[PDB]
Amino acid sequence: FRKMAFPSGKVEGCMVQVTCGTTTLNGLWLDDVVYCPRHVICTSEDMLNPNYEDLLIRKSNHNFLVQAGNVQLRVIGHSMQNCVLKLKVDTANPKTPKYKFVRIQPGQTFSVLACYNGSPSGVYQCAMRPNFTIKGSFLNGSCGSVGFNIDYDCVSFCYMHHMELPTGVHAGTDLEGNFYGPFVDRQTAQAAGTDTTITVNVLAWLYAAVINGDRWFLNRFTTTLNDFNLVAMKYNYEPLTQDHVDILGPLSAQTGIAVLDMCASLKELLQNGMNGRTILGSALLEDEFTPFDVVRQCSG
Amino acid sequence: FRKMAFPSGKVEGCMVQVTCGTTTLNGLWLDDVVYCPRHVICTSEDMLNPNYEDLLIRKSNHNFLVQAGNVQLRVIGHSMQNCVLKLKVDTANPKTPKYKFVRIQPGQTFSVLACYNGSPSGVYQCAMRPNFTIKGSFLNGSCGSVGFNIDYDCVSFCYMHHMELPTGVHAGTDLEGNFYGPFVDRQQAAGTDTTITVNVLAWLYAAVINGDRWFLNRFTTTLNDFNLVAMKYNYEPLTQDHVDILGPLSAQTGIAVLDMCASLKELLQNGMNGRTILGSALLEDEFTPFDVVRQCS
Ligand SMILES: *[C@@H](O)[C@H](C[C@@H]1CCNC1=O)NC(=O)[C@H](CC(C)C)NC(=O)OC[C@@H]1CCC(=O)N1Cc1ccccc1
Repeated sequence: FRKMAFPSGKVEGCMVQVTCGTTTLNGLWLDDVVYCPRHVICTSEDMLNPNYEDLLIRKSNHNFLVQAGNVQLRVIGHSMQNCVLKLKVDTANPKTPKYKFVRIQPGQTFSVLACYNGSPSGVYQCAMRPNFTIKGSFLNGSCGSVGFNIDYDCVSFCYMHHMELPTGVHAGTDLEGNFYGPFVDRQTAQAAGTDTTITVNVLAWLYAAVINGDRWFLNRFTTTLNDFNLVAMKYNYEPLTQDHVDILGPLSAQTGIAVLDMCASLKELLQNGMNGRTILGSALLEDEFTPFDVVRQCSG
Repeated sequence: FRKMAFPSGKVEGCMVQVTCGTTTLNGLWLDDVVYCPRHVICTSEDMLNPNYEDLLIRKSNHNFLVQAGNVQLRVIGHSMQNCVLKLKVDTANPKTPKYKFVRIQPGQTFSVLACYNGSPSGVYQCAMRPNFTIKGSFLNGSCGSVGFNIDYDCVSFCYMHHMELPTGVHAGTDLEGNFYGPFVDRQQAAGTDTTITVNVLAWLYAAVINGDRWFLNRFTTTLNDFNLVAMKYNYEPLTQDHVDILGPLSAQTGIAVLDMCASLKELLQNGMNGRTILGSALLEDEFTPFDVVRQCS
């Protein structure tokens, strides 16, 4: 069972390079607007306490170099929305997909297209952590890389990349420029709040392992929802809600394992460990597959 | 470290569907040729022990329905190369990238663009196991999905999907239609699998690059002595090509390949002794030397 990203071609056709001064990162070109992180306008010194409105009013359209492949796009206007800059260009992107901007919830997954100098480099699946970080793979120059889901022909953009934290996890914004989490686009070492494990996702994954013939971790027992949730919170697992239980129905039907029966299996794993065994290849309980993800991939 | 696929857009621009009767699978459209698994020409009854040569003689161009989306592509010629069908079409694919056809070695990784009815569903990284199988996520209708790597702007196609083995792993061919491994497109067991030594060594190099180097020792080994030990632990023997592709990581860390082999040999013989490497007690074997350099840089 495989962590699978959405096909990235519709997003690749939107990625451009944005340069201001000696800073280069990526931008997302939709119709005649390029979206990018606003910290592109900051210098070494600005970045410790950047007064962005004051820094932006001092910029001219020609201070922004936007390049799509070999071609330069002419910036004819700019504006700032929260932590994103919106560069109006004189050319429409003919590869603009059907799209929307969404703000995702913790526990939801999305695909990241990691880009450098406006060129796509890799694609992988991430989850919005309960503490609003993401465990990404982002190096210098990756800012402006985006995260997205696809439904039919519509790209739902949910993430734009801005920073890496001292622990090696990542933080960013939605496409309205609002950060996920308590982070700020200044050049400071920032810690996240305590992370927790996405319980509804671990349960989806356990069901996926059953669907794939792996059942060593099952047991004959059950648990109530509240008693499960007491043990969950003790182990820094998120509470499981009745909506989560409802969401897991399809995987429950399929396998004929009641949700609360799988909860009792997970409780045993938290208390007893895996004893060196592995599940779906992993020595660790995996929490970045949603129920939808498991079903979407057991469906086609 | 994450499994990271290559961006799939250049390959999405080449996917089509190929139907013969009611059997639809995926094909790859490059210039004026569509490549797909030859078993598209088989009914269920032929799938037992098909006579592909006979089946292909009974076929004509007008029996093949090739479609990009719902747009038919006219077939003007057909031929068989090993286990792939090549359909000449009357239109050169305007989205053809720079490409080549490569046959990869066990241990090498590649991106799979899983497709159904010519439409991409997902992309993910696979490693060719030493027993010439991959652990895919392939369902009915996935055949003809391809595996690839991208270098600069050149797509190297290395895999086309054909079948699922009893144990739930996957087998297929290169783009010249030669199966990886001893498999045939009929109605077979994968050889017992082994650990991909060259990738474990890449993973130890990765750990060193990140400052996790407790396992380095003061000794070395010959390649023969290491290979003989490794096989007792169900690890693949190293080839000269493996030594060579570890060269960049050896040079980045200053740790000779054979010195790293001696460190690995000690881990195998003594175990981890309760310690971890890059946070795990398990040694990862699905990241190549190129994967490591690509994520550390
Ligand atoms: C895109 O411009 C980059 C992307 C990051 C670079 C390395 N990996 C990334 O994901 N974004 C930035 O560099 C951020 C810019 C500010 C928001 C203005 N800054 C940033 O990511 O800082 C990262 C460094 C490295 C690790 C860390 O903890 N850190 C913060 C820091 C800052 C100052 C002193 C000490 C630590």
